[PDB]
Amino acid sequence: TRRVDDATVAIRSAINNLIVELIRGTGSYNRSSFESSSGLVWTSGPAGEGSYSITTPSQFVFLSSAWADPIELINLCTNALGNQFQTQHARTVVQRQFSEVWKPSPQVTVRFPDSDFKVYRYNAVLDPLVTALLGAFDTR
Amino acid sequence: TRRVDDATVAIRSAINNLIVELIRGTGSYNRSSFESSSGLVWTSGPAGEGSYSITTPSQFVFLSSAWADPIELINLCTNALGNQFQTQHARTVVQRQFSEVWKPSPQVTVRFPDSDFKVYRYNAVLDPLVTALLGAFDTR
Amino acid sequence: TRRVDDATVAIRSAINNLIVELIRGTGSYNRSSFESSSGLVWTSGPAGEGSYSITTPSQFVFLSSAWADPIELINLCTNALGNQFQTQHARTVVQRQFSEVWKPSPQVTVRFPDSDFKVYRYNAVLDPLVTALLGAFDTR
Amino acid sequence: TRRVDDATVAIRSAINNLIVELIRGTGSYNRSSFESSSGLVWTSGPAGEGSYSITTPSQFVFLSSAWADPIELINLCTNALGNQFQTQHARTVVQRQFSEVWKPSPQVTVRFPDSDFKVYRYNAVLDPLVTALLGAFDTR
Amino acid sequence: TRRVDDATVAIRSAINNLIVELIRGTGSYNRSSFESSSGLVWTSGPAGEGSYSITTPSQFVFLSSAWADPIELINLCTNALGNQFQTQHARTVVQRQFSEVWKPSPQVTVRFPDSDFKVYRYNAVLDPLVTALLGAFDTR
Amino acid sequence: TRRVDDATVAIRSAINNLIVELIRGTGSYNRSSFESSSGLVWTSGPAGEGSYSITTPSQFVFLSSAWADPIELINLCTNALGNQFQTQHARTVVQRQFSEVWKPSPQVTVRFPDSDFKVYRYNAVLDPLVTALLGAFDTR
Amino acid sequence: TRRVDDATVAIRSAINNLIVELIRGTGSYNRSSFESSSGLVWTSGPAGEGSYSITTPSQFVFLSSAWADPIELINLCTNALGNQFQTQHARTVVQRQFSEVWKPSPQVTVRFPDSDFKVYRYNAVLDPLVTALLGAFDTR
Amino acid sequence: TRRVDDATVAIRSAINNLIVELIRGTGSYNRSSFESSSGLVWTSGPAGEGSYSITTPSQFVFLSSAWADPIELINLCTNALGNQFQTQHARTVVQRQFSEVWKPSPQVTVRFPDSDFKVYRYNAVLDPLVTALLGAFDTR
Amino acid sequence: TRRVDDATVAIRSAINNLIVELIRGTGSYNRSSFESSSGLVWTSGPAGEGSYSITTPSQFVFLSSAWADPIELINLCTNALGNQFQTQHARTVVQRQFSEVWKPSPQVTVRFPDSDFKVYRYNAVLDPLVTALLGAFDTR
Amino acid sequence: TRRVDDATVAIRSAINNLIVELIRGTGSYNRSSFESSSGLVWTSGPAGEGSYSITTPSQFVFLSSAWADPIELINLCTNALGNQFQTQHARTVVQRQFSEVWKPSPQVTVRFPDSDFKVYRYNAVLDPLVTALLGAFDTR
Repeated sequence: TRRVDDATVAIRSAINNLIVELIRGTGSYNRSSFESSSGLVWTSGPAGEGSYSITTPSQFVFLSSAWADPIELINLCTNALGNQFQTQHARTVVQRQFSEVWKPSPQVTVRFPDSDFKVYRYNAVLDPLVTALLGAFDTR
Repeated sequence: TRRVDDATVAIRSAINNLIVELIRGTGSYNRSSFESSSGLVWTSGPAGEGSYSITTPSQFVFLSSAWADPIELINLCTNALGNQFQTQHARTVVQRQFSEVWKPSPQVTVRFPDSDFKVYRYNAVLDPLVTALLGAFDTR
Repeated sequence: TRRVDDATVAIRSAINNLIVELIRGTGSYNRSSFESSSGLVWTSGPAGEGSYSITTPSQFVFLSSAWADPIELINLCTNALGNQFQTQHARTVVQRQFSEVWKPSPQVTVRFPDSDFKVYRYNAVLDPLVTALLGAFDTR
Repeated sequence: TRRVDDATVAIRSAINNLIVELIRGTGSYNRSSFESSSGLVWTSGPAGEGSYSITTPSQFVFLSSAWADPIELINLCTNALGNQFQTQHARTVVQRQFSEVWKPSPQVTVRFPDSDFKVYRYNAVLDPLVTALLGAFDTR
Repeated sequence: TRRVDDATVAIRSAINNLIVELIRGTGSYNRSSFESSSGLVWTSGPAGEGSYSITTPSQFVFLSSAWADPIELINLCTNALGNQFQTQHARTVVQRQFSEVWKPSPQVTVRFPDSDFKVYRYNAVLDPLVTALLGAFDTR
Repeated sequence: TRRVDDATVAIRSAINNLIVELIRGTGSYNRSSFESSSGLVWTSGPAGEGSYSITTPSQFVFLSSAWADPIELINLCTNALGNQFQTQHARTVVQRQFSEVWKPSPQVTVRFPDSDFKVYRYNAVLDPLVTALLGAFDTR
Repeated sequence: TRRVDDATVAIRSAINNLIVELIRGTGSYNRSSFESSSGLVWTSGPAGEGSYSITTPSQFVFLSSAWADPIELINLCTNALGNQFQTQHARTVVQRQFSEVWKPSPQVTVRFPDSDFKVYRYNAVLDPLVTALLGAFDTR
Repeated sequence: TRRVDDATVAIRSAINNLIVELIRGTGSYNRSSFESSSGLVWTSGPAGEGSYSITTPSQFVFLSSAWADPIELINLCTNALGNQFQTQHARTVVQRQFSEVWKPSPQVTVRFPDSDFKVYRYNAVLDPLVTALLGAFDTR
Repeated sequence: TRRVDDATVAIRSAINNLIVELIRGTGSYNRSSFESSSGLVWTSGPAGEGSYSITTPSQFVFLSSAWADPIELINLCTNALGNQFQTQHARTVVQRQFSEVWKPSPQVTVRFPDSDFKVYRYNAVLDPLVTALLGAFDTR
Repeated sequence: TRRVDDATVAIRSAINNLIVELIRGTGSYNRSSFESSSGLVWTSGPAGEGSYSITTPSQFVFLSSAWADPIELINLCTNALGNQFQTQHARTVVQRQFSEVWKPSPQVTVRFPDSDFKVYRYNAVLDPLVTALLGAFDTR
């Protein structure tokens, strides 16, 4: 009963399904698109600090630990496709890597970065793919 | 008989079902919505202290240990989805994390925080999801 | 023959059935409602002491060790839902916690607390639920 | 052959059937009701002593070791419902507790207490319930 | 059950399917074709530095670690075809070699090399072949 | 190492040391001597009850479980001298018998018996002898 | 190495040393002596309730769980002297009995009993004796 | 090598050394003494809330989790002295009890309780005693 | 050879040596003291963002992950003093807790918090104590 | 022969000796100091590219993979001080982390970053410390 031979196919197909949308750029925001689609308005208070105005609680997801650099994420994918997923060590390490890539960037008193782009963990398209990928590593 | 292969699917689907409602913001209150929906009225007694006026015993649930920070809770979810639920250690640790995230914030002599938001453990929509999630970790 | 996998479902469903009524506040009394529904009349004898007037023996249940703080009880429930009921240690500890939460508050020479609320162990609606819950922990 | 799983149900159902009647107060007497229903008449002989006048031998049951305080008995019940009756140690300890709660209070030269209430072990309604309860603990 | 005799055939056929397209040069770009097909425009800012103008997030794939020298890649293929894929050591080593050949060459502040050619990891035709090849080495 | 051959000698010598003083009657009181030496005064209140007047707390020993019938005690001694103290069963049984012979006879609302005699457990001469005797049975 | 033969002597001598002072009544208080020596003043507020006036924190020991009935305590001693302290079961049971005899009687809103006496756990003479006794049961 | 026989003596002597100072009341503060000795000034801002004014960082210890009810703490001591410290389970449980008794009561937005008293974990006299006591339970 | 009995003493003494200085407040900064002692000057650029002016590279330590809340740190200490350092699990968990308490608060584009205080990991007095403490958990 | 107890001390002392110099900022360069001390001159050729002019071969060390971000390196140190160096897994993981932090930043066709700082692996003062640190992890 080689259940590891079926988990490897699922892991690889999940990585590929995530790469398909990462190539298109879907789920990537800058300051403009973030503040436009999230509804958060930055009030540039005096003098060097400021804050976002929270109007609804559903916006608290945007200020959590749910952002990653696009280049770093696609590099994680390209290096993960070249691992021996027959072993448990690799399925643990790359799962930890895909779970720790999501770090906070926007906060209540920290505006979205000026020129950089960030990938949203809970984007409508990336949420199911990243969830399925993280769940594909869960095998005995 | 790999009963652990079925418990992992249930745990992950429960985390996802909870994330679906956490994204929508359902179950999150501020001072205004808390004091409106709970019926508690804050009497600003002299001078720096005060208290809520308890009219019915059903209001005692609101002043218990049933509140969590939305960002902290969704971060628990995002970090939990990247764990090896095939092992018992993880199913115990993340279960303790989802059971201890609920702390008291409103009390009899402590008014609801002024500007922060809190997630209600016994909200009508969040209660079944959190209960099922906590129960999904209970496997031999 | 995993009889422990069926006991966990019963324990969790009993905790939920009790929480459903604890949320509604049913079974919680203050001084007014206690002395009204129990028939006990407080005679304020001189000078700083007093006593309840016992008219029928059925009132001796009210003066036993059958009262708990609502917040403490619902907190026991919320923390109990996050335990590993697959183990015997937890089924013993939380059972002892649900058995020791009932302490005396009204006595023959001790009037019901002035402003606090208490939950009655032998309330018509709470008695079957608490009994079934305490019995759900009894598994080999 | 788990015969212990059926003895636990019987023990719990017997405790509940006893609690049902203890709540109603049936089987509890004071000085007035005891001396009225038992037929014993206290002759206040000189000077500080006295005695009951025994008219029929059937009254010797009333002066035996068959009395308990109602609060103590119902507290034994409320604490007993939270024991692990899967073990022999508990079935022995709580059985000894239900067998030793019955102490003498009226005697030939000791009148029934002035103001206290006592529960009669051989009351018509409590006798079968207490007997069945004591017998439910008798399992291998 | 010699599953290794079937994995070797798949590995070799994948290597051949990749070599067939590498021979035609498909997926190989220079500065002109890269900046034409990717949409990136190099602004030769003062004085010795410069940058590409990012118009859409889908362009972040081009600036990742997804480029390799054509000669080095075809040499990896020609030397890989002469390995003992019956052993796990070889299937691991050559898989790591095919996973590490992809290095970054264009960046935000690093223009595409002037005269050299590079092979694009996520080219429309080479992406499935390289993915299938990397997946063919994953056998127990 | 026959430590049981030395414990038997000590047990028998302790029984004899107790019998020597029991023969002389030392430590035996009636109503007169009890109420004289203890300081307790019986107030023959109306009508058939009464009580002792407690003047100092040191008198609470007299109203405890520290009285035995002289004939019963000397019979315990005479039957105990004919046991096989080489066995543990006998050393346990007769020790329990010498520990349970002390029962309460005078109480707050129970005057000393009119004509009977009683042996005081904490009499100045009998206390050390009874203590040493009870301690002689404690051997491995 | 019979360390149990030395622990038994210490246990018995500790029980005797405690009995010596219990016989004298030292450490026993009534309402008068309690309110005199503790400094607590009872303010008989309207109408049937009241409270003690706490002037110094050292008085909080008096309102803790540190009181026992004298008769019950001396009965525990007299029955404990007749146990087989060679066994661990007895050394555990009687230790639990000497640890649970101390119950609360005076509280902030509960005045000292009118006519009864109570034994103070932290009396200057009884504290070392009770501590040494409880510690004498601690043997492997 | 019975190292447990020496750890028990240290645990008991540490509990006694702590009880000696708990009896004296040292380390117990009310609102007046807390705000006097800590230097914190409560500014009764409008309307029902307020805060302490932090002048030096050394004051942050007072607002941590370092407060306990005096009665609860001395009750922990009196019940702990009656445990079998020869076993590891007890040394773990009572250590957790002495480590969790310290809860926060004063906070930045929560003034010290009006009339209650609290015991300070880091009081100059109680800190070494509590530290040594917690360390006495640490044995293999 | 119980090397674990010596490591516990070192761990506890290190925790105490750190608590001694945490009580004094040494190593805790606010915005004023941080920007004064570090030399960093905040330039309030337009409009809602800003940055510190880096004059020497030695200032990069202040902007790393080396800050903790004083209350959180001292609470880690008070809860750590109540652990079983005889076990490896505790020495690992509390070491991870003392290693993860240090989080970034000042950054290049994130000014020091306005009113909060933070504890500096590399303070001249706290660095050796925290280092020795972290090293005390390192035992086989 | 616990050779692991001496390797841990050496590892920790090496980490501390490196932190001592990282705090002072020694070994950190910007564009100005790098191009000044290394002798490399950037010729701003047309139009958006350029290059350093290599005058002596000793300058090839500066353009290798020998640069790291100061914050990242000191964070590696602060997180490394909290590891269990008794285990081989940690000594391998943190050694790989200290070996992979050094990445290339200046190249022949890539000028030193405009505003960032970098730490030089082969600085005269940091080279021996980093070498000793990397060598301290090499134990059986």
